[PDB]
Amino acid sequence: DRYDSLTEVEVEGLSYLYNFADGHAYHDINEHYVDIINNLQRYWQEGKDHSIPDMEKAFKNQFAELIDSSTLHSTNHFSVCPTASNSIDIVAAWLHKENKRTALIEPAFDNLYLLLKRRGVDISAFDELALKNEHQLAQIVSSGDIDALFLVNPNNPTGLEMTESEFVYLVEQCKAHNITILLDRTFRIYGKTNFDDYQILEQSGIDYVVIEDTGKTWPTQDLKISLMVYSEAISSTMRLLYEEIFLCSSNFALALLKQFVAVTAKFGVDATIKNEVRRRSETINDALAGTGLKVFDNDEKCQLPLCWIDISATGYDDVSFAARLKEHDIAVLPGRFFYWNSKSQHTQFIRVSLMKPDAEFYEGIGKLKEAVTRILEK
Amino acid sequence: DRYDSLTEVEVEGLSYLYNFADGHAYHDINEHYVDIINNLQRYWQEGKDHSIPDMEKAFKNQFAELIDSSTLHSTNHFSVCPTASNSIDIVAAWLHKENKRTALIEPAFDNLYLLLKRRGVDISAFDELALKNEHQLAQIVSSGDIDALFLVNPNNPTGLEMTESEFVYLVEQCKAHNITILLDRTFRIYGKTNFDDYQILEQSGIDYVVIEDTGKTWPTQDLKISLMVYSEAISSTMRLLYEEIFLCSSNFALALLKQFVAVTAKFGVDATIKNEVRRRSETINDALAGTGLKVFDNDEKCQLPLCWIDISATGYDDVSFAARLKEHDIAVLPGRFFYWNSKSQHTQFIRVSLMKPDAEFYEGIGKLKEAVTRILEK
Repeated sequence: DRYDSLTEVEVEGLSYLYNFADGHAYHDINEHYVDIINNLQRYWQEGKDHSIPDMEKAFKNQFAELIDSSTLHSTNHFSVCPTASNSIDIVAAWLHKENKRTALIEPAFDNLYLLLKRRGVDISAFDELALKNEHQLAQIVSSGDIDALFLVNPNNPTGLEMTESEFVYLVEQCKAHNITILLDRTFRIYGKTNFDDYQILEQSGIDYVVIEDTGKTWPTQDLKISLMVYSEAISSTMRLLYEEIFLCSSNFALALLKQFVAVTAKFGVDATIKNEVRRRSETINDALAGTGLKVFDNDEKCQLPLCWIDISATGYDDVSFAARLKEHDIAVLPGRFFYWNSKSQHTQFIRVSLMKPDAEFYEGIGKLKEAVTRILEK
Repeated sequence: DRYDSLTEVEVEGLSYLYNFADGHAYHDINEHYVDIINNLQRYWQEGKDHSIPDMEKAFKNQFAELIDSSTLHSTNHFSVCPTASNSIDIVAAWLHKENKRTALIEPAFDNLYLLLKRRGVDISAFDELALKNEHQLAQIVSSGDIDALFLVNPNNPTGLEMTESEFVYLVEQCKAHNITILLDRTFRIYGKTNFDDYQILEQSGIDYVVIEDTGKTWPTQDLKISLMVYSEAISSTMRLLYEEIFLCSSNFALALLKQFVAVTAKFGVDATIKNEVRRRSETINDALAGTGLKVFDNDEKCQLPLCWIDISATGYDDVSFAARLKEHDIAVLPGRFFYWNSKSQHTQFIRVSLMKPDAEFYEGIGKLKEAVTRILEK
């Protein structure tokens, strides 16, 4: 009885007709990407015709071109994992080996906490809001209690996203107290920013690891690629840990996702990614309008491919409301596990994932509004 | 000056013209598998049209039919990892969590040792040849110094393989002393035996994990599937640890590798796998005849996609001989790292992997025979 993790809920949700639990990219191949699937053999062949090191660097440089980072394009200190949680787990093992006290962002997707904990890291919580408040952040980094800071930018599920100023300030302060910055950029492509985080990190001279992901952005049936990019000074040990578990990732997966990334650069994030996101976000906001559930929104957040919802006016807590919705064939994520250090004090949110197969999504949202108003009427 | 690991050598080998270092399956798609590549879209579509749980069971059951195990077909106590090292790492986490003193087979591919050590497992070494000598095995199991036994069957790089009676005896002894069995079956399809090891394990009632893999068998550019199968009693905890890292593997990879497994079942292991292995083994044996390099061979071993070579007659140790070959643009693995508890006592072997791209392989074996001749002419 009871749920121990978000992933447990997501596994259960795989059996429901309308699964809004896991936030993995599972929408349909839109018109811009169809030629890739039509030409799967071309990318099979490209992986066959190139060396593993050449394919790693080619995907990395294609990504650096898409995000326009001359610094990512020039660094050779990186590894490629098949999933971003693998990259995180390697970081956790490094954090433990180097005896680094780590403050972890809260809220966060809970397996970030679970992986750090399982590796034996000394973990403290730190408020995501401190990233947009110089005074609070300064108190945290100057305390003498921490050696590393693990962030998710933009953060899941709130969409909190740092400005250039805030990131520069963040990097300035960790440098002054010899703090390593762990940056999970899984949702980077959804950010409304456009600046060179790698350049700011490299110019600074601090120790860092940045983790990228394709899995929350390009729907490739969880055939994924995760760049793990790190500073020169910690490179030798990071690569040693990586090599304990991996020789390389798949050249076929690299060739495939390289072309997803190149197509997004050619037609822009809007035509290929963000326009459908905005339409899905509007569809859920409209469906929930006037129901009492309050979609989490603010002036400064970016639009994650996720909806974070306050249900306090329902009088229900997240697990009980998710249970009632499960009766209607609808699976959503209870939100308390995102508050991994303080679950009991954050029981009023659910999360609804938007990047699901197109028909299941739009039909599912209609079923959700009916379910919410039927549950509320009784 | 020293190498940290076999994987470091393998990564270095990726840059050499004739790379015989890592053992991953990189040979050309043969006549029976070409239709799979011609129909990549069909397997992309199959992944899109089936649920993650249904695809997991479909691959598991296709494999169970291949190996003729009704026990594997009937069990739902399994998870699906993107790589076999990920499965090993989860088992290592389990062993540390349950305080299990583990005896690990020696020799072994060394990242097994490294991953167990990184997870904090209390490791002891145990002679692979104890699996073919009942009183040697009895002493180790009744010692009261271990709670778990980590085996690779058949073993890499010796090709040692347990007979059915040797396995029955091993399980009987483990059950007597309440020892958990961890079985790395990565090289299963190369084995000469065909008995139902899952049935023997499950009916014994002992705790176990079996790890399967596609990457040393089917050439899918390191797009891989690893089945991790385990006893009912530990099934809860194993799944919990799996879910800290993974929600699932890729439905696209599952559909693809299910078809590779199916085609192997349709035409037979010999036609699709073992005949090519025999051809390549005969090539290198012929190349090295009358050189002083003595290919490791014995009556009871199976034919791995690997050639284990005693270079004693050269006067070189493994690392110096490998460095000489590197000058001739040939990369091989020094053997001492496989004897992970006793490296300095085992410096006389090199390993040459066989399942490399076809043209590179046959040309490279010609160049290897030329390099050995020329090196020995001094």
